[PDB]
Amino acid sequence: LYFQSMSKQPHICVDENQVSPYVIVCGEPDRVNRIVELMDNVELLAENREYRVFNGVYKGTTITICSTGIGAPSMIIAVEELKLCGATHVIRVGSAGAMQDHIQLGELIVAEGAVRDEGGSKAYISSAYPAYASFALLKEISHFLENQSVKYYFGVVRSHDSFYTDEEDQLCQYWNKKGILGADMETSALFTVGRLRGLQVASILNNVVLYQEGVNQYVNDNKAMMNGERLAAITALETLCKQ
Amino acid sequence: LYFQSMSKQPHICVDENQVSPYVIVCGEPDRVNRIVELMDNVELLAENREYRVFNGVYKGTTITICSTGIGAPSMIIAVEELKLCGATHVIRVGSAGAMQDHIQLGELIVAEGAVRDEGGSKAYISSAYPAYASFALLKEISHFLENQSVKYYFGVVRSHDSFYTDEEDQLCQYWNKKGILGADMETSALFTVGRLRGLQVASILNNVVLYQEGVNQYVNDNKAMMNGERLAAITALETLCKQ
Amino acid sequence: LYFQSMSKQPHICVDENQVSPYVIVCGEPDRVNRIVELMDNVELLAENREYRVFNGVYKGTTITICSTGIGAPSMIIAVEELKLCGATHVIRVGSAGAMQDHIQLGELIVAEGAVRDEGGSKAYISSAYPAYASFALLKEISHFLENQSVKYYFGVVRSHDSFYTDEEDQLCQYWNKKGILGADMETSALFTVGRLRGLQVASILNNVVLYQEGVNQYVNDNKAMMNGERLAAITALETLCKQ
Amino acid sequence: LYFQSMSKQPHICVDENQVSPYVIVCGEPDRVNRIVELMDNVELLAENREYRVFNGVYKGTTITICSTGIGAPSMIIAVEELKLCGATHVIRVGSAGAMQDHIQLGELIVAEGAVRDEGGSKAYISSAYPAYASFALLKEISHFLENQSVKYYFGVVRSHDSFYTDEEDQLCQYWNKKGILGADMETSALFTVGRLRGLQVASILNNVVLYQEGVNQYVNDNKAMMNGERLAAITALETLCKQ
Amino acid sequence: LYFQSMSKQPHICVDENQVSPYVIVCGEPDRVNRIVELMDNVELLAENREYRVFNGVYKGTTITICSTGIGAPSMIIAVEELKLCGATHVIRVGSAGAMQDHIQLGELIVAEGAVRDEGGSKAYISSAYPAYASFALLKEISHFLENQSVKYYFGVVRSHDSFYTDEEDQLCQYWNKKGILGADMETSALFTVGRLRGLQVASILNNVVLYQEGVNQYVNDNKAMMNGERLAAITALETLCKQ
Amino acid sequence: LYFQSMSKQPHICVDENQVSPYVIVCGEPDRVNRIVELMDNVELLAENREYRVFNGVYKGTTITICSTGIGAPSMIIAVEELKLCGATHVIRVGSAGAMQDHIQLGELIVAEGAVRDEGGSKAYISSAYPAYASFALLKEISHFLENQSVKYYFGVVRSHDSFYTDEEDQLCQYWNKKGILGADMETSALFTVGRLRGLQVASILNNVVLYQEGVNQYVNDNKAMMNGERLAAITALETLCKQ
Repeated sequence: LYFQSMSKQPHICVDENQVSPYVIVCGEPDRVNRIVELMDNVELLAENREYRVFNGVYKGTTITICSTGIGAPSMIIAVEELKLCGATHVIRVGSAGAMQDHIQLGELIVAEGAVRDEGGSKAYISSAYPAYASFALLKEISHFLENQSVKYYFGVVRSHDSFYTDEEDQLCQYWNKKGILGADMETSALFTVGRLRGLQVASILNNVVLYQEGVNQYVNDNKAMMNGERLAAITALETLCKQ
Repeated sequence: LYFQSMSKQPHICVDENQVSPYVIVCGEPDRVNRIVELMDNVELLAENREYRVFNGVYKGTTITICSTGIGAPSMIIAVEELKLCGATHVIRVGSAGAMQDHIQLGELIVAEGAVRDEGGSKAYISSAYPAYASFALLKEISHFLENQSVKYYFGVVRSHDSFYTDEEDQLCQYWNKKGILGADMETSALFTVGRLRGLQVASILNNVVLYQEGVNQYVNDNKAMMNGERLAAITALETLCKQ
Repeated sequence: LYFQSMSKQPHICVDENQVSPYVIVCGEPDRVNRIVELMDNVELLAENREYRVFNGVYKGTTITICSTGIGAPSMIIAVEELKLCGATHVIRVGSAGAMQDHIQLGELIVAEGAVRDEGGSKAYISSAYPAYASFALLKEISHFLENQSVKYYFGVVRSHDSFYTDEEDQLCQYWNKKGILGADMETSALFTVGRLRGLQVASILNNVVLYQEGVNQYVNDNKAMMNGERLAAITALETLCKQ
Repeated sequence: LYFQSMSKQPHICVDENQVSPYVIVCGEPDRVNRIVELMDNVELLAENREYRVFNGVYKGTTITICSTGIGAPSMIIAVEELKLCGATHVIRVGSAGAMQDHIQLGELIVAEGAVRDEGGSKAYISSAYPAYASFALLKEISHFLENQSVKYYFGVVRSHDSFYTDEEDQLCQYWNKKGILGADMETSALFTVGRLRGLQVASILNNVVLYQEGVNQYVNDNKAMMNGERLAAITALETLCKQ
Repeated sequence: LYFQSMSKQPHICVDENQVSPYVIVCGEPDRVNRIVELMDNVELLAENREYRVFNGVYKGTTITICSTGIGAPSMIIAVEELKLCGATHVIRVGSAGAMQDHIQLGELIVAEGAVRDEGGSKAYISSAYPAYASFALLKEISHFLENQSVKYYFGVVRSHDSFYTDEEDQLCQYWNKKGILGADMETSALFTVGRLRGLQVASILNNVVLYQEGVNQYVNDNKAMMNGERLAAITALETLCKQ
Repeated sequence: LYFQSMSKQPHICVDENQVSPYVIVCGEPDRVNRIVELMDNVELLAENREYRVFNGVYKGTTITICSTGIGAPSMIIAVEELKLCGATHVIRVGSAGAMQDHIQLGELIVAEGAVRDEGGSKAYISSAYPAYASFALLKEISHFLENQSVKYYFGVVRSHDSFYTDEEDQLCQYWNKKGILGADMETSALFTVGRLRGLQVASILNNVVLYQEGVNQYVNDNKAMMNGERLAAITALETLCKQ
């Protein structure tokens, strides 16, 4: 009771004996339950606010799975606390909204780089500092993905703090013209804070919004999106067990 | 199944038939369950990611209680979607870390104004725009609080995107000297986006960190903090039922 | 002669024996003469540059009236020097240009908050810090105003350093859409610097420009505006004598 | 009465039939009375708020003298309105505080350039735009000054919106190290807005603060300062009558 | 004579018939002559200002070598004009100053990412946009380098516009603590403008300054540095001929 | 060999025994050869990268001529190193693109002031600091130019880091409306860094682009431009020998 407040990180609610060097983070608590379905020797470590923490084993390697909620600030709390617990490699398995015409639902966007349009990373360091993915992880992500059939795209994503501003339309058109693939709310924060803490980082994003329908298509779309999520998770697991 | 995706807001997962004009938001999903204990005719509306949504009745008035997770971006999603569902008055019942010496655990900070050191509100509008609380709500909050015994403080809070930066110490000292009462991660975003959407807004914050111990004191502190949380919730309910 | 330069503040030209804790500031030197007409036991304290300083008594309470000229920088000099002389409560009685269609000439705008689009306050502190009015003063201003007939509006004003830029039209339309009530040049500076110096602050503004005529209407308009000015002054006096 | 509001600029309260192409502006209304003592055929044109407006003749040339109060915003109003009335050449005759050790009271600083640390000019244009004095006026100012005995300095001044911030000491040391001669509140605004309106501009500043005493020295200092003011005025008059 | 001004890019002075899709850029004109020593079928294309342009063949592949002078602005001219001439892959072979203790002279820094502390890239796009190297090129650079003996480092470099500011020491210490490997003046500009133009980009930098000596050591150091330069060039040639 | 690295500045490759107090800088190395044609007792001092350094004598005065390449960063290196070698007066003889309709090719623009839209000067000091030309040099430039026939214009130039951005058209129209005469890439950097180092500075620019043709006109235009360049050089030489 008391010794736990002493031993555990105050948000993710785990300690250095529990956290693997290899971590997958996602926004959605329920996705953690879906990811661990792919793993053996699964155990619940912690449940606190938006942070749901499990361990499991994938091809002989223990990997921690941690939800972080929506947005850079809640991501950053998890990154900092995971690092304190001995994390060394962290892969975001997340969602994005497409910023280009021909990216379909359930296709994958692999963020090589991210536009830092969120305030979280800016609290740490000048926006001029690059948010980019680790080569060692990109190498293994690319090697896995080229050997299967679902389309995927390597490039730049934009991370931001709101898609509900009145200038959303103008932002979308501007960033589409700059060649951005998709947008999320968390990737640039992981890349900036993660790298500053000496972490290897990457982000694999399931596309869940077309850049721009009946019940049937709706069901088809949901299945495509679940398939993309499963592919993203598997890619991250295959990558992390090879480190 | 399909008609719900059509009818419901995509994150808070409720609609205009469900949401009251009077809303309490908090960060912690489990706090929603604790708040509804104070109300009659309670019903669960939605559970999705960090968003836990309930209705209840307090002295004859239906009030919606909604969790929003940690951070401006997840707060802003809830504010926008609640507004779309017909919200008119929104009170944050939250936590803060004290920025002055003599504010004890479980004492209350009522944010009249907030420093916009989070990126969420800045996506909407120049930082020069003021984040401040509505007079009509402050009037009722003050009237309720002056008539009881737990100490409380009206003034400025700072809202930010991370307390884990290496400059945290320097920030704390600078803001203490400027007379800031406490810090959270959400208040300025509610005040800025809320006001721009025509909402009446206020924020009542339980102090959960001293500016600067045995098992006994630890238990005493936890009880003080639970008491503050209950006081903050009651103050918000008493305020909203009087509108 | 010499001992005065020693004793008196270098711009407002008064000292701590002369200044009341309760102060009204306005831009126009001649308005000070008009305000003191409402008071008993009136005396001229100082006249220097744009700073005209008088004391008077209103319902038993000594109140200092001080002109400050146009603009944040000259306002800030007065605020700093008044504070040095023992001011604790300061109310701006000023003019504004309406930023919404149905605010008439001589109607009042009570600034709850102000957009800090002037450089004066920015010399002191990040623009993220809120410029807002003190609750204790707003309470008394509201109580007085609701009990009379001239229309008045509580909300946000914009304070700026020039209405003569070539982008004035675009500014007006943008700020009208954001719901700003009116604009002046001084309010945000009083609220920011004032609050940082521990002052209670508020601002009551006579509307002197329509958002958008014969000699008769011109005379009618001037009388409406003089009436608004008298109402603003009386509201400030009634508020300050009740502290 | 009515036709005047129609004909006159709304602050300086004069029109194009009254204003000379050649204008001296100063901050202090009473200095206008002191300047016109040096001129023939003197007439009062207008008195409104901090704006005191006179015409006079110096060696055959009509020159308008206009006070503007303290600060960029009130300066800018005067500059804009004077321009509307047909001003083409404008010289500030003002005061400064020395930013270097060996500049004495009543010695002159001629601003070739100004640091734009005031918000007024920034409302018009990016701070990157240069605030500098017109060569044609500097030529005549230099020619006059080299032929007399009071020391004077050509260089950079800093214009700002407050000397009362808590960082004043640090600003002073930083700007002294950069070689700035003195500081005022108005010069950069005149140079920026003036030049953008196609005006020839210059600024001659009497030093009234040492960078860093008995009644006798105090009297001596006041006389030195009055002498500097008279020299600055004469230099501006001699310059303007030669255009 | 005339038809050339018509056909050739105005600075690099070549056209689309001359430029290969595969390009090496360096700052120093004389380094181009040193690089082509490693190639067959060498020809001078153009010499204009700091731009020295040659073609050559390396293992069957035509590669253009182009000098760009010092600094982002001259780099950007070359990048834009090369792109206009059909460039698709561009590798900087350059120099850097080490920002960490144990990087020796003539060891290599491979920039995965760059801090955009130069104004050139900022003319194009918000500093939040990432400057990072292309995965396809990093893969081949890494594969080549791991198979030889000279030490090399993958990571972040800082690109800036001056190492002669008075704050240079403070910059060095700050950026060393953030884990930056070295600094140059050009890399972030190539990565930002290059990527926005759809180019594959990378940067291989010879270390020519220790973070912190006799004639003998001086000679040894020069030879180490020439060796590093040759290694960087060969790595770029080996990478480009494999595309 | 070794003692030179010890004695010489590391880029311009000369020392304090070689550099005159009076310096002309230009961007183009080959222009240095063209300038020295106008001088007696000419000697090559150094050739390194874009820096070509010569001395010569003009009417009895030794003057150093130094090329600096394109862009603020390479200019700034030269300015810093020249200053270290005892430079006191520096005149840029350069090229500009006209920003107004009736400035012809080979006519001269004399920069009184410069817009600091380049990052080099911003590394040293806030953009608010003015970039302007020295009066003593402008006086002599004006005196020389008024006594000949080629048209010339005194005013503001804009210095920037790229004319190849997609917003170039919008920049041109905006700056034309603000009254800017022409644009280059170097002038504001010389004026800012130069003045901060205590240098007298000026910039004389040959117009080489119309704001907005046969072989004949092309030849005529080239000759006009060569004539302007010769006039600019002569004006700088005549100015410097008179110091």
